[PDB]
Amino acid sequence: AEEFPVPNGFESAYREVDGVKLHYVKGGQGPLVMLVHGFGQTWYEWHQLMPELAKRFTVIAPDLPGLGQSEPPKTGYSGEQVAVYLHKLARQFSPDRPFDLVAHDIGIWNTYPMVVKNQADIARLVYMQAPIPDARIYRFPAFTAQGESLVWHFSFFAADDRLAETLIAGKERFFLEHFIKSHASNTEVFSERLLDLYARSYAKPHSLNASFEYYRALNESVRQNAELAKTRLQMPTMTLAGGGHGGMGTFQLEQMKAYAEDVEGHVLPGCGHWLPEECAAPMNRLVIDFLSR
Amino acid sequence: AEEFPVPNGFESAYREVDGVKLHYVKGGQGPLVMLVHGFGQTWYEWHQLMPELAKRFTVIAPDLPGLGQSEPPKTGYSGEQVAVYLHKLARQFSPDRPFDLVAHDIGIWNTYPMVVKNQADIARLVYMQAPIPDARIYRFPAFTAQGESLVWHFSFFAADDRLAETLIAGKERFFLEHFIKSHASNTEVFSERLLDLYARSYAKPHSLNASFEYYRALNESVRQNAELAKTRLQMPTMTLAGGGHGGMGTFQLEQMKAYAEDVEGHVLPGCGHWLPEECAAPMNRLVIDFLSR
Ligand SMILES: *[C@@H](CO)CCCCCC
Ligand SMILES: *[C@@H](CO)CCCCCC
Repeated sequence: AEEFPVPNGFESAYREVDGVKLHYVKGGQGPLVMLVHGFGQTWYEWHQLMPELAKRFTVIAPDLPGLGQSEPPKTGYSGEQVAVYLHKLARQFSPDRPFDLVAHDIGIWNTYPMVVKNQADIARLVYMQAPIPDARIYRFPAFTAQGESLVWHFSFFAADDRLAETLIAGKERFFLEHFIKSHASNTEVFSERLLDLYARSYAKPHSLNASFEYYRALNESVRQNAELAKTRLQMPTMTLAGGGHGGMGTFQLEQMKAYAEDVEGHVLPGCGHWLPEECAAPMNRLVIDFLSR
Repeated sequence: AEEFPVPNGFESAYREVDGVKLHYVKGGQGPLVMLVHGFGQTWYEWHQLMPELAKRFTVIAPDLPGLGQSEPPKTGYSGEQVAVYLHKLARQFSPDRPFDLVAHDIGIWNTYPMVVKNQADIARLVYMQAPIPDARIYRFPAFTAQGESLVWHFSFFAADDRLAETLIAGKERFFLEHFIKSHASNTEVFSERLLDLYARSYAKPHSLNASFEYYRALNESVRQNAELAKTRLQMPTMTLAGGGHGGMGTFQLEQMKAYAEDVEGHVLPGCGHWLPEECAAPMNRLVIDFLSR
């Protein structure tokens, strides 16, 4: 079965990687581009970008381990462990050529280690709307003069005794609508129909638990990246961030400059966290232009 | 009936203040000391200190509006609004003499405006384990290298859509036990019987909602206090804080130095947030000595 509608001309398929069955959607022809979603969503967040990219590229959009239709990881949920799965998957389809990478939210966490460790395999890189795990995340405020902060969910999802799963189970549709809309500027794009689709996917018990395990490994990922970041990224990079409610603002580019030699950044006004949905036309344009250079 | 056992020589009673029926427990003879509890708790957190204070003082311990057995406020939940109820309650019993005040956690938020605006009515002040609402609270971290932070609950409780009430309902005992123990050093002082009593009290639907309305009014309290704090406190003040896991550490006294001219502070090693329960005997001694000078 398919949790989300596959775009015309794409195929939904599975690939076993180190004992873990990963789900992905694939289409197009040409050089490979891999698009990696973040928390609360699946490959489907890319569904409007994929048909345009597939006119010039082979496009693959996997579900992160444990999320969507992908099995949970067998090693662990830290960035370095999950990146092995995604690197091996990409290299199944591009064993002889570098590929491009686009990543959003915790897709950044789950790709940065494989990018920095296999720089010859990455031709171009686009990161949007999340910090790379490092000590900077310990400086975000718990509470702001406007109200709730952007990243208090880090502590909620990381808390022990399965606090988040115990409270959210049975209320997944309510919680996801609140979480998505509270991080959005253009809230109107999140129709009840679309919210139903995303909520049914992450309400699967192992997907709800997998969602929070990424955050429970966040401190480990910070410790891993403290070693890995001793080597800067050499390939062309682009960051995107929302400028509106829920957006990372100038932080996205300012952090990336410590990681990358060659980086350009954009802040999209009137857009929050969910750039592919809130600001599809300018985001799609920026990504397609950058990868087509 | 009574939500909590009343100590011998004390009475459980009610007074109407500005149309709001407030519950309190009262005992002893002599000058008045009012004890103001915080989140997750009721007057009962003072039940070990009260019989000792009652040997030299009249002791009153109210339930905050909307919590325990007290009615919700009819004005609002900001500190300046709640402080009116507590000030008028204390003046019913000590109209002709200044009274002492001891407050814990959000009891601080709900008493500081009354103290700074009615300094002649306050003889001595003890504050423990929470910031006065001001801009300093915007510097607390959302997440730490050890896991969840101390005050991410500020954003969780202040979120709209009744987020906290909706996620916690049906799981009130579970959530309160996790909250108490995650801010404690000494968890064994919380028997199943005591947790059951506190969980049953704040699980009342209007008390569960009242608990979080104090946080939804927190930024309004910060703005109110920005004007109030132009007047420094002049009465003898003491701060107490835990030095262990869950404790405020040195922050409590360092903040109070900006508000008060005559302040002494203590940090209790081995103690977390719940000083009257985790560290009853030394906390009791320090309060009694300070008030008895
Ligand atoms: C995905 C990472 O947790 C959600 C990030 C929230 C956006 C904050 C700017
Ligand atoms: C009462 C105020 O929200 C609980 C505060 C605990 C913060 C210090 C650990």
